[PDB]
Amino acid sequence: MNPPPPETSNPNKPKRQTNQLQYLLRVVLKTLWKHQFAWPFQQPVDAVKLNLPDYYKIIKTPMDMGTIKKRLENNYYWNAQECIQDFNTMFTNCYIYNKPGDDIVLMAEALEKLFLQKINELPTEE
Ligand SMILES: CC(=O)N1CCc2c(sc3nc(SCC(=O)Nc4cccnc4C)n(Cc4ccco4)c(=O)c23)C1
Repeated sequence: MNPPPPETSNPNKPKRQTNQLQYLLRVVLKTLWKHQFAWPFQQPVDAVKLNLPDYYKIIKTPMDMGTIKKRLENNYYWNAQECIQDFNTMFTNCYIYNKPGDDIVLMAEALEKLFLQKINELPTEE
């Protein structure tokens, strides 16, 4: 079975709108989301449909861009670092679970390179 996905809203978790979080949705997430390599990362890993019975025995902090997108759209994050951490968790999980040099890793590596380039250009808080 798959676990429940990571939450994307929480009525008790404070929220605000900041220009850095606006940038993470409009520039960073959008650039990665539309990239030709985005698709394996656009939703939680479906260990059932993908026949990966050991995925959630190895990965206990799953994360994916579908979750990140919803968190941004739902004002789930208070700050940019929370979102950056989620992207990093996504990439790290990929590099832990998959064999080095596999295509999925090369795909993540290409997305991470773009990610780091866009994060280097994070605007200062207004
Ligand atoms: C984010 C992330 O880490 N994941 C989500 C996406 C993903 C995996 S693992 C995986 N395998 C395939 S291939 C079928 C397979 O080999 N399953 C399998 C069975 C028994 C043992 N190990 C394996 C791998 N495909 C389809 C595909 C896309 C390009 C190449 O292949 C995938 O999208 C994924 C994990």
